[PDB]
Amino acid sequence: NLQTFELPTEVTGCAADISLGRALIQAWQKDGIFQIKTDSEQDRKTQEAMAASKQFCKEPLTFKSSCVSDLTYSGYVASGEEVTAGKPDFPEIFTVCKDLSVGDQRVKAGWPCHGPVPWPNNTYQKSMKTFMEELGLAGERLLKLTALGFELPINTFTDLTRDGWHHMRVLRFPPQTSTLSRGIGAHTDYGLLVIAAQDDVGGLYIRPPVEGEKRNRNWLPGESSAGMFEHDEPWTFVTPTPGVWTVFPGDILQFMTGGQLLSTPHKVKLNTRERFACAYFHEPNFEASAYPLFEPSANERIHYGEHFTNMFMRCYPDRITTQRINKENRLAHLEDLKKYSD
Ligand SMILES: [Cl-]
Ligand SMILES: [Mn+2]
Repeated sequence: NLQTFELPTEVTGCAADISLGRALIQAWQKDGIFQIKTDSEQDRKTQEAMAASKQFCKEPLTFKSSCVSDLTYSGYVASGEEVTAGKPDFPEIFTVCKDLSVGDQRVKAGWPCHGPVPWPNNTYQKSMKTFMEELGLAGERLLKLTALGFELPINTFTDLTRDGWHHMRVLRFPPQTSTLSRGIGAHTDYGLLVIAAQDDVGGLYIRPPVEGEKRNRNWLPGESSAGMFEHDEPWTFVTPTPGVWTVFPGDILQFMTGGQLLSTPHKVKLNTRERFACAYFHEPNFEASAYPLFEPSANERIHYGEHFTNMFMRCYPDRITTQRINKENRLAHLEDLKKYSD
């Protein structure tokens, strides 16, 4: 049922690229999502990442819980810590943010959220880094095609995503263990572009655009999308399919396009067995600001580093990362980094 596209290796701006980008936009506007074909290498790397994830999740909780940092939000999140619309969600998560050594100038300077990933081991590290390198190449192709499909300069989005704050959430959902099967409630993702991969089990549902339906701007206080539409059709089951990733827009793409793209609502149902998946965020630079593309007189901006830092401080208010931001007043660095820019 979902539409599938094959991306060119290089996006150059030829008229065929523009046609493809238009078709990607149309698929998002119709279905909220599409598939992209993976080649043998992309597929191999995806499967290796899922295998590493499964092995890590079998480690004892005492070890998993030690994979945390007070410099970066990368690392482990136990089941039941994340909350959607007031209700705790079920997956355990390993988050991979930009892996910066303590010698990096941003880590030395104490920028919030910047530091080395607390990897469980080097084998897991290599599997996830190799996968994320491929995901990033796809993210850049997608963003060039999306700019072209809107008749924008080809580098409109990729100028923002140079050294972007790309990150991945590596998920394990438990089997169902009672009448409850809400693995994650309905929500929209805070990022720019989401590339999702899953194993063969099944559980992701997405909501297409619906004519006449009011959608909230989830980047605004007071317009949370959490829980909305959860018990009303339409919800499309994202059938596990060999040889594809799926792609949907996040909140920052909804903001930049003024709602011509909508951030795709989605939710996860627990299956009768455990399920592994990955959600990759292809993001602006920490220092970049998103802006409305089609409303030149609009003053509103989303500063990405501020957006991310505030999101994760709210997600994980007692994590040692959040404690150190507060103890050392690391949010002051964000204020400073804006000072002499246009
Ligand atoms: Cl998922
Ligand atoms: Mn999500």
